[PDB]
Amino acid sequence: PPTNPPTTVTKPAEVPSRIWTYVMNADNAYGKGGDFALLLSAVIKKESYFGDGLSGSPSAGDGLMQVQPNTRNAYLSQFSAKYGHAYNHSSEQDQVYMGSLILNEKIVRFGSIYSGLLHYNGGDYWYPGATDSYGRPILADQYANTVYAQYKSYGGRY
Repeated sequence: PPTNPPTTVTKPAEVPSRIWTYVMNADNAYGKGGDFALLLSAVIKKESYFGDGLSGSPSAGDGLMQVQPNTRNAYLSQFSAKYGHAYNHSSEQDQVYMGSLILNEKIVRFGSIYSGLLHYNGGDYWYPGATDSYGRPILADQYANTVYAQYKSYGGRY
């Protein structure tokens, strides 16, 4: 279906339309021409399953991009400065805005998509065999591999 303008990135079929709108808004905030939306779609698929994959997880309450309470707290002032309003955890749009701010930070700071993803999953000090607060194995390398491949499969250009 032809768009005005022609550059409009097409939603992957498997990405729910509510999620697409969240990630497009985030993409707009970072001027990424729709490419970041594709990356964010891949991340959200892995983290939650667009919200469907959280039931029974001990970190279910962390929402769509699985930002831990202490991390959300650390980034409150920066979120407000970037987006113009206080972070509201009950808002799925905000959850995505917060996660995407953190992910953008990692990508910019470490200099690549792959490192952004690895560090988004494991933090800045990840090692093989590392463990999160709940005692779950953090497979940061596999995460980066999976999510990057998914981003590419979605038609990511970088």
